[PDB]
Amino acid sequence: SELKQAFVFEFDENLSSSSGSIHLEKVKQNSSPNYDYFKITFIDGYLYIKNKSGVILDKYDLKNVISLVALKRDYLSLSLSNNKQIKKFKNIKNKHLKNKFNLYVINEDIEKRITKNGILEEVILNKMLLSILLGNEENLLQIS
Repeated sequence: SELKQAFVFEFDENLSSSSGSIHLEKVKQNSSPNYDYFKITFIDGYLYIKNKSGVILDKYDLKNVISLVALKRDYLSLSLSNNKQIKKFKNIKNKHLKNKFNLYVINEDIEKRITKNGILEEVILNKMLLSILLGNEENLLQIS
């Protein structure tokens, strides 16, 4: 009875952080035949914006935010996760991984639930999306 294709994410950085749960779905499209598109719907979670003092300045509810991302279909060549444990989408703080498959964000917030607050929020959501996905692309392999 669990939610299907739904996973926990954790994002930690100096000036922002986030955690919660996301639903991933493959998105049919013809604009970029060498890419797979994924829709990310936030089920639960908060986006935190912090000052340099580590003080939380703002807290944003991510619930029902819809994000759209894409990466090159070469990721399909990755070996499967070995059913090792439960798949999750976490970064490692200050570790900026190489972007092997040209993962990029098409739209970080389709209804501008958060990004209507300003440019800063846009940039932060974009960086968060890349951070929880890079290094974790094999998690996308049996996502339909």
